[PDB]
Amino acid sequence: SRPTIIINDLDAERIDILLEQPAYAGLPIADALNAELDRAQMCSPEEMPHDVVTMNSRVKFRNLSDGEVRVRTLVYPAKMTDSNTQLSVMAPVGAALLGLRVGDSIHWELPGGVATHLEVLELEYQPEAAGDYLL
Ligand SMILES: [Cl-]
Repeated sequence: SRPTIIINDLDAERIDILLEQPAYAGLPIADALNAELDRAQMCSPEEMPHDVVTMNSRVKFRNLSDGEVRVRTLVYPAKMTDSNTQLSVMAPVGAALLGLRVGDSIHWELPGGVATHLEVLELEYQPEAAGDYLL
């Protein structure tokens, strides 16, 4: 399991639609996100806690399997153009980071060969906190 996802109403809806795409049929991360969104804690973009990793946030995180640190911006697949700076929410690490708070760690093992162990070190940029309610 993983900690409950904290997400704003708009991204929750967009991801719900995203997961419906047949391109993601049978994918472990898609199935996992569907289940997690059903029990996610949602709120308006203005009510979003300032330390939560949200879509389009830039986050510094550590891989708990090897100690490696990286900075990546979490984006929707349509916007993923550079793997050295961006991370798809549909990729295991992106899905694992989504909804976590700075300071949280996650040890998410899913059947089908997917497992992520990460720690959120810093939230360099969060759209909600910057007023970019994207509305
Ligand atoms: Cl997957």
